[PDB]
Amino acid sequence: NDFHRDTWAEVDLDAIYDNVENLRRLLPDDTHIMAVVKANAYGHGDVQVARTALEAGASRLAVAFLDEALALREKGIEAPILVLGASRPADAALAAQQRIALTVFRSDWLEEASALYSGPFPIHFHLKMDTGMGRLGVKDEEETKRIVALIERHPHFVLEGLYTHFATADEVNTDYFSYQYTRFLHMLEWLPSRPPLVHCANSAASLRFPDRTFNMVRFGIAMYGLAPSPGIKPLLPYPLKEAFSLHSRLVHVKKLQPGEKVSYGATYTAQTEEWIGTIPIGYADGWLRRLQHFHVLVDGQKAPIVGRICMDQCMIRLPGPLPVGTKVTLIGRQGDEVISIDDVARHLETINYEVPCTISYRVPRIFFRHKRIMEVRNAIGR
Amino acid sequence: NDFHRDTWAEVDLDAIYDNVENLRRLLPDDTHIMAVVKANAYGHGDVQVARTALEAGASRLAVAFLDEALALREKGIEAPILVLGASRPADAALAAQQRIALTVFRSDWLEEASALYSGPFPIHFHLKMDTGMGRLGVKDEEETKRIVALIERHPHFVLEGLYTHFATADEVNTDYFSYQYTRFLHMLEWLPSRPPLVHCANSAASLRFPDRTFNMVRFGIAMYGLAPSPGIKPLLPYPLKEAFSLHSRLVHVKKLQPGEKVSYGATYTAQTEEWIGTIPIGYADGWLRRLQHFHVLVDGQKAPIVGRICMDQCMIRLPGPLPVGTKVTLIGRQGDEVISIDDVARHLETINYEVPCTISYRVPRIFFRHKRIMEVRNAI
Ligand SMILES: Cc1ncc(COP(=O)(O)O)c(CNC2CONC2=O)c1O
Ligand SMILES: Cc1ncc(COP(=O)(O)O)c(CNC2CONC2=O)c1O
Repeated sequence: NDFHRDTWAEVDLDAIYDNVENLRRLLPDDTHIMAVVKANAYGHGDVQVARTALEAGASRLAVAFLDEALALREKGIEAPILVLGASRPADAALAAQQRIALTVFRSDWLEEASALYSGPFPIHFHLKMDTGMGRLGVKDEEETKRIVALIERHPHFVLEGLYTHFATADEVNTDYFSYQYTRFLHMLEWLPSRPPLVHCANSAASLRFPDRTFNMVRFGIAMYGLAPSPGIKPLLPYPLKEAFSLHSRLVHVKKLQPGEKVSYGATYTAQTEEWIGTIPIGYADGWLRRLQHFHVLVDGQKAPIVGRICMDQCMIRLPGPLPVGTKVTLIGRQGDEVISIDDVARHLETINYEVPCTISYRVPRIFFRHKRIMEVRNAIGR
Repeated sequence: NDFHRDTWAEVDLDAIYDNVENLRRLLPDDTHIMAVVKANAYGHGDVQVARTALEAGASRLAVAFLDEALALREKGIEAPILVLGASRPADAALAAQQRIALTVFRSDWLEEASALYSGPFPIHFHLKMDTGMGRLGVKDEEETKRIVALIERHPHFVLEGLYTHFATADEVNTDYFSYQYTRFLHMLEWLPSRPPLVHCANSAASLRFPDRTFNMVRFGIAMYGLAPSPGIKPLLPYPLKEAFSLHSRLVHVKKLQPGEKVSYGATYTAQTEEWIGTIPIGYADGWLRRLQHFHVLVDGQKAPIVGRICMDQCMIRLPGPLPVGTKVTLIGRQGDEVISIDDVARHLETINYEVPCTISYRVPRIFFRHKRIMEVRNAI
């Protein structure tokens, strides 16, 4: 595959192998790893991360909605997929044919699905319990038993799992974590029998309490080498290896004289004789406007973004006359200097999760494995 | 195509047609309209919008970089396409074979392209002049002459046009605008012969000063029905129709009791007996975390997003117990109420331009033309 703009993101798949393998070492050999690759593997490339994770020790995959699971099947993944979120009952059939397990949290959904499906393939369900997150999930004993019955009655419906999700697993103070864990324990007793897969843990829960995970963990953010929160970094068992880096190249260089304005709304004004560089990356690439007072790396050095950010390009003050074609690093290392997703996140006033996800389809992903390029994936490619 | 999650964007091509045909009316017969369709047509759909604009009166298209243009060509667009940004000298042969015009602003670029490309297709260049924007463009006299000379001298290189871009055309205060306009008029004299296409205007200068736009207007944001700035709204010649809306549906509804927490970090506490709904849209869909205190529309009413926004889901405080499947409009109209892109931008502390652009590949676009559903585009 190929690309024709000098702006690309690199994803280091060796880092992803290490982060997942270290977890397979840490967890009890009877506890499986469900790798979660929702949102195009948190902006990193769904099938590439999925293949790598399954190599390091993962056995299942998790996604947010049905289209994401089907897209993984089209690209040849044959591992089990759990759709963590909601789906349409009319689609139960397609999920069953493609061997995608579904999350269920309401009986009216199952009432509606028994009526539209009658084999031959089984649909594996994972009942979702709301123990304190307030998002999806059952919250009552009458409703938990109803779902279980409706599932028991249809011959093709199977309860493969049961889970919950924590709202504050990434907080140093485990008070709400404890209420939720204890609540899941009391909620599990409302089921006639324990299904084979009981899971609760995300990355913050499984890296902190490996012994409290039951038999399957749903490992997300830590797979990509990003800490669940800057509150648990010291509490982490093994070092995490960041996989994502973003880069560009200078396409225009010029010296300004004192008094000349730069970019929209002509915000910036040069005060001495300065060299301004232009890079082909802007807000439609996910390098949002709020980053206008941030900096990028050019030739091992920090250089500020100057003026407002444009849709496809932005300007930066250079140390002096640098050549056109000089690599600029937006996220990554250049020498002794480094800009991490947490740094971008801080400036954007968000969590690290939101950063790779916003780097758009427009920006190509180059995959590295065994310190060499494995494939290029340009979404608007030929 | 089709999609399997109840979150979708709707693009109204009729709005997009009217915004273009009205400028086609307001501009001279001589003057072309170049529809700017970069960034997947500002998040509205590249082919769908390109096609609609050409039907409405546009004769040319513009894109940001080479991959966006090759993508239009692969989808059947055979109308002219200018790449407004930069490209590699080594890709001038590809641009040529696919009939894509390129922006030029540096002499060393040409020198390099001249070594690498010998023919047989011609390559049409548009000389960019920097008159005050500081982004791309030639600034000095002898750099202009050197470009003209390197173009004149090569058998397959043609200078089809030249242009500039205004930094403050959306600004009420036209003082930097008139400095740029004057600088341009002056730089045009460093050229022996004035080329066939001279263009300077973005949407704002083309709707504000249609006569002082020469023979080609680049038309962007306003095509999508969005004003260039809040300051320019009551100075525009016709009403713009808004093309983009975003919808979702309730997938869970629950009554929460007081002292009960909602979402990450448990930062929302239920104070009364509240009905809470979950919708399948979140920050990976471009509905950013910062929209946490914002109002969406459910059943004709504003309803707040309560608790933190998740990757793929978020929660809202419902007026009462509504059925699962109820349509929630995040951008758009629900009876009596409207949320515009300008509203979303206000809360995210940005400009409208940024909004449809971040609504991600994950969100299908349903297109309407002639008041009927034309097409569904689902990226994954
Ligand atoms: C049910 C479920 N389990 C596991 C994960 C992944 O856990 P980590 O990526 O923290 O290791 C997610 C991601 N859900 C997200 C991610 O961000 N916001 C959300 O609601 C999820 O929804
Ligand atoms: C050269 C050029 N012409 C026309 C347009 C579109 O004009 P409007 O969208 O204002 O009607 C742009 C968008 N350039 C942008 C947009 O945002 N940041 C940029 O650098 C452009 O770069």
